[PDB]
Amino acid sequence: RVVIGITFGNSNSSIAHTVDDKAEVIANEDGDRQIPTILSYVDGDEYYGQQAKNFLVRNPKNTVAYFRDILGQDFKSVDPTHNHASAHPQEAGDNVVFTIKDKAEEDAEPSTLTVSEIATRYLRRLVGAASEYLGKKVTSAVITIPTNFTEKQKAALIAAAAAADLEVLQLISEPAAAVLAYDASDKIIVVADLGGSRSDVTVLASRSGMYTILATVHDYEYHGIALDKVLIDHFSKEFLKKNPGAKDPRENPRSLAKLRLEAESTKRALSRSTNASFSVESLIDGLDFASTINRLRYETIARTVFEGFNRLVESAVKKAGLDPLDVDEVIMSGGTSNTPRIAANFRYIFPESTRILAPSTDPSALNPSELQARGAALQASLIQE
Ligand SMILES: Nc1ncnc2c1ncn2[C@@H]1O[C@H](COP(=O)(O)OP(=O)(O)OP(=O)(O)O)[C@@H](O)[C@H]1O
Ligand SMILES: [Mg+2]
Repeated sequence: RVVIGITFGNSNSSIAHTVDDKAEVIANEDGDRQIPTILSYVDGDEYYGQQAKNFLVRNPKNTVAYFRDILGQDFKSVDPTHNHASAHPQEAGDNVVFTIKDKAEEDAEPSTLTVSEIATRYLRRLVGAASEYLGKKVTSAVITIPTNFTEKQKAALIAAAAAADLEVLQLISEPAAAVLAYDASDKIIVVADLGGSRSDVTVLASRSGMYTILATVHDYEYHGIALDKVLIDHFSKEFLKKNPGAKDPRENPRSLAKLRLEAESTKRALSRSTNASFSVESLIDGLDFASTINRLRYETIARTVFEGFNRLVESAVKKAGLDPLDVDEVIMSGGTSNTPRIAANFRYIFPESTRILAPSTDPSALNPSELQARGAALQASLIQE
């Protein structure tokens, strides 16, 4: 057996392994450690990750994205909101499917593929990137999953992995994996996992080395995509003000795809510095756009989303029958937990006895985006030994 840990999310995925008792996240051949969970086909060639993400603009119909949560779902339960700008999920008997041109033709018929096949194809590429870094064929993984994954979805993921010739050793929860990454002593823990298409808040008790979940809140409205949108509307209004009579770039799918990508970029820049640029060439009707926004201004226009996150955490603690005083640690997980302001907002909500594990409010904090993959990798090694 050659084992790795895998986090497999609606927006990004990550791979990790353990060296000398320590987990390290593996960069793929694009140099990414946060690998977009997207598949795309151009001229019969298969792309995944960032190259696939980039094809959202010019090749949306043959790009499958935001499919993690669709795996194992009954078709009636599928919300295709986030697939609107890419391949649309379809009902085909008992399965949910995507119809995409994955053949070289040029007049070849489009393939109708199940989400399960999409996941298999993606996992193959994801594990392939692990194998290439290691020089050995990866055989087995621990994979992280949401706490609301149904039995059908758990089974579907296991089967999709098998079809990718990957042995699943264990499925552990996304929040559990984040706790593990921190090295894990009795305490009450809140994992605030703020992601792209979703946020999940989990309250866990640590009891004699064992974790039990006391309560969870799942939210599909307050997340990084909502933040992206704040920036998109902010700059679209600037563009329109600066270009009287020009068409609204949000109402043109191509212009909107370009705005999504740049806004995300700008957002992430503002997590590491206090000023950031936003620019798109040929945004719409041949017009270029360039502007800037500082962290203070961003936090102002994003405040309503930021307060959504507060109430999710508050809902969760109360759901567990607890009070903020009862919490010993808040672990900030997920890509959106990289946002400096959010750390500050939580540090305000919890008493000084509560600890806030985020890069800016704790000396021992880890990178929020690596927590899950690291935890998976650590669990895979514990199993191997
Ligand atoms: N440095 C950063 N600052 C702010 N946001 C970031 C940063 N890095 C990543 N993000 C955001 O995190 C979100 C995705 O989080 P994560 O990588 O945990 O995704 P995921 O768990 O695969 O997503 P999903 O919630 O769709 O399952 C995106 O909206 C992305 O723009
Ligand atoms: Mg996630």
